[PDB]
Amino acid sequence: IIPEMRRVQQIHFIGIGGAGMSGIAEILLNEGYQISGSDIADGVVTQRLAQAGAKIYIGHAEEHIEGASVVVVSSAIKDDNPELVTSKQKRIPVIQRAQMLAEIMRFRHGIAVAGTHGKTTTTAMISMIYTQAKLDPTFVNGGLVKSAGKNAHLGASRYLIAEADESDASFLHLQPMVSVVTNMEPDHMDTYEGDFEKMKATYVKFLHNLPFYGLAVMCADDPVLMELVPKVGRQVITYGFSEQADYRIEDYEQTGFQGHYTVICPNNERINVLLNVPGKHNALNATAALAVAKEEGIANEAILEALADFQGAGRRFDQLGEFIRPNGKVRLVDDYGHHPTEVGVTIKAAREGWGDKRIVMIFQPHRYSRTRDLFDDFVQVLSQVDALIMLDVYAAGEAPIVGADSKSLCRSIRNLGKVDPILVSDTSQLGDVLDQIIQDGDLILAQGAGSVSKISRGLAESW
Ligand SMILES: CC(=O)N[C@H]1[C@@H](OP(=O)(O)OP(=O)(O)OC[C@H]2O[C@@H](n3ccc(=O)[nH]c3=O)[C@H](O)[C@@H]2O)O[C@H](CO)[C@@H](O)[C@@H]1O[C@H](C)C(=O)N[C@@H](C)C(=O)O
Ligand SMILES: Nc1ncnc2c1ncn2[C@@H]1O[C@H](COP(=O)(O)OP(=O)(O)NP(=O)(O)O)[C@@H](O)[C@H]1O
Ligand SMILES: [Mn+2]
Ligand SMILES: [Mn+2]
Repeated sequence: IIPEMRRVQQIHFIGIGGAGMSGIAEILLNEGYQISGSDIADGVVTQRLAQAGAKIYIGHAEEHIEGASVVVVSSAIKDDNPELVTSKQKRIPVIQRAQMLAEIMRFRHGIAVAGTHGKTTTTAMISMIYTQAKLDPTFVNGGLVKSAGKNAHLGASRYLIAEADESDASFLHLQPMVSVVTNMEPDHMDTYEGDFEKMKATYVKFLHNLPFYGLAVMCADDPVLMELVPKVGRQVITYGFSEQADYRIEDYEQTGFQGHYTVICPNNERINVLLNVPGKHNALNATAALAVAKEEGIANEAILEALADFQGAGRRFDQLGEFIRPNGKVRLVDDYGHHPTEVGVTIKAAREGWGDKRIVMIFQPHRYSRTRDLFDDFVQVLSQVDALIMLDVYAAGEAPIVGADSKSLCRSIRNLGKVDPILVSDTSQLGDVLDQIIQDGDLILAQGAGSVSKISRGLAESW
């Protein structure tokens, strides 16, 4: 094996239950490091880590860092966190989540997946292709890979597939061999001082982390990405529906919640793809995945097998089941989409699978900052469903911003006159409210990045 990180005996994670944090912790646990961590919440993730031998503390206290050789910190952690403050006082190395991810990547063949939307999905897809190819990859995904039942896996090969978060610009730590950029739209704009040009510059800097011989795989259908190509200074391979795409998608058809399409490769090789998840957005994600795999020299059959049986990522167009309600049989689908674009493509994918029956949405806005920044776009997109239940903003640690709450969204949606939303501030009433507005054959989308998935789970179990 590769020698242990020098003098690193115990790695302490502040926010260890995190989607990215937990996977990093699990990789290192399985490499033989002592793992400790704290989290304000105990759930399936922390329980799994504890059962595997991680020392897990619920709630934060300065004593929890005892023994730590290094402290890894989620960007969710406040500056005045007692563990964080004490670590700095005691001069224990304190590093970002992504810096520890970078260390996992350092001596590996890193395939980093960046972009505004679809990172978790694309990472899961590449992970499954490489697994299918018998390449035994390590992966660290920012979400549950359904065919793994977990977010991360330690393989014995040198491959690492990893999701690369731009939200705090922390992906600049990463030194990959191949970098995917799925798309670029304004999100997390506070980090970039509301300046989209600073986000662009940051992604260019990220791509400049590639070695001179490294590969950037970028969506041809994104005009921002295409504008940036001259700045990359590394080989760029593109994918998408665009006539100019190196890996070009043609003849896309969605049947039910499966996609069918052809991909045309740079050497004019034609590959007929069956994708086990719906929507053109997922065809894009899967073509990023196919492009990476083809450029790596992976055979078609492995790519196609993995895509045809792709079970998805948790919470990403995730079918929870069918339920017989007093007013009809309904389908409950959970989706992580939290940016207007994501909500949009999800609605469209649902429409192309359902057809005659209604799309009912339970939407929980994530962040006041995001609601403020993209208010008008949310109003437009949320008006495209047939029935809309609005939940209160999931604060995600943010103080309320005036005019950027669910009541304000409801008022503005109501003004458009396409749908009349019902605000459900008391989620214990959600079941009763739904049952009143449910019709036979409804597809219910539980939509958002916050506690909406927990709420939909509790709703599904009660049903
Ligand atoms: C804050 C941030 O940078 N989070 C990104 C990061 O995930 P990470 O593993 O650091 O944590 P996380 O999944 O956000 O969860 C934070 C964890 O810290 C815990 N927590 C939070 C505050 C605190 O004071 N103490 C504490 O212990 C929470 O209980 C939770 O278990 O890397 C992941 C992979 O790249 C990203 O998916 C993830 O986005 C989160 C999930 C997110 O909510 N993203 C969007 C929707 C957003 O914040 O707007
Ligand atoms: N290529 C895409 N373009 C636009 N929306 C997408 C795309 N792929 C997926 N989505 C939508 O975005 C949601 C989140 O997808 P996901 O793969 O988790 O993106 P992400 O980039 O990992 N998000 P995040 O880590 O929170 O910044 C999905 O549930 C879909 O609603
Ligand atoms: Mn993600
Ligand atoms: Mn994001």
